[PDB]
Amino acid sequence: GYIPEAPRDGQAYVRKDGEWVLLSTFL
Amino acid sequence: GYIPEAPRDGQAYVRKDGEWVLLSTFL
Amino acid sequence: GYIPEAPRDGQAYVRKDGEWVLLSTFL
Repeated sequence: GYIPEAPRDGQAYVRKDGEWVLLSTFL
Repeated sequence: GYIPEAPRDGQAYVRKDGEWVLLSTFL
Repeated sequence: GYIPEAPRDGQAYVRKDGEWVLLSTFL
């Protein structure tokens, strides 16, 4: 399987539950 | 040249060495 | 609408702005 691209808002995302979550949420 | 989808267990993954690595492992 | 694969040099990347950023940059 392959994931879909993450938003381009200059924010970092992590790949969780098929979605892009802000890395900062893990910070 | 895209990456494959990460697990959907509610965990966050980072993209390293062609694999999904638990973000929490980096925290 | 998927993202392209990150480097396979054992470094973890975060998805931000259509690019792979090192997770350690967030650590």
